[PDB]
Amino acid sequence: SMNPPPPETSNPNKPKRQTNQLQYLLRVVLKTLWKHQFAWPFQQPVDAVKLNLPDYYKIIKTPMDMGTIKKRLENNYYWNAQECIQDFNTMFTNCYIYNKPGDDIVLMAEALEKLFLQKINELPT
Ligand code: NA
Ligand code: NA
Ligand code: NA
Repeated sequence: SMNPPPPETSNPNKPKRQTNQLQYLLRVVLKTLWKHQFAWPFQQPVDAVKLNLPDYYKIIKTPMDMGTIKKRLENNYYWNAQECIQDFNTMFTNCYIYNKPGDDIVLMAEALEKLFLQKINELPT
C-alpha cells in the first residue's frame, strides 16, 4: 500500500553511450509524447497512494513511465534503442492490463501509443 521505489534512472555499473537512435528516442519520440495533451498521467510513476489504487502494484510488477524513460535517456542509461523501446511498450502494456477498455486513461494511452508507433517508424535505420 506504499508505492514501491521508482525504477532506477542511473546505475554506477551500467555502461553508457548515446547512439543516433538513442538521440532520436529522446529528441523525437520522448519529446513528441511528452508534449502531448494526454501525457501527464504517464509523465511520472503511477502514484497508487495519491490515486487511492491499493491493488495497482499488486497487479503491475514491472512499472514504467515516461519520466523514468526521460531520465534514463537524459542520463545515457540505455545502451541501445531496443532497451528504451521496451520500456515504452511496458508502459502501454501496464495501462492496458490494469484498466478496462474504454476507460479514459486507456484512451489516453492508445492515443500516445499510436503516436509512438508512428515516430518509431522513422527511427534511423
Ligand atoms: Na541524430
Ligand atoms: Na507498445
Ligand atoms: Na485490463
